[PDB]
Amino acid sequence: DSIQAEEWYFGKITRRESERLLLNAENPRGTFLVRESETVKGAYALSVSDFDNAKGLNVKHYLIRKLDSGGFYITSRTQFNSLQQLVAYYSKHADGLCHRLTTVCPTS
Repeated sequence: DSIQAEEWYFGKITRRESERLLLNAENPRGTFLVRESETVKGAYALSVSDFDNAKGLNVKHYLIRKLDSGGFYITSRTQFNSLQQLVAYYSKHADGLCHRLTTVCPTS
């Protein structure tokens, strides 16, 4: 219910720590977590593992903007009522991300 109950929500971890977790060679492409943004107060970040044609294993970080009127988005064109709904949506199809969300980042 609250975001804090979701196994993909890691809260106030650093971008560096998210990378350490996501760059595990065992994680399938599109392994992910959501964290608080370090750069934009009150925003979130969706951190996603990828295999880049030139850089190999890498992590992409997408800013999730938060509306004071309610709602969340990576793009203002595609808005959600919750982080849970955004996660569900990007889990179905990439729709602009590097890859669809496939696997909740194994803990640590």
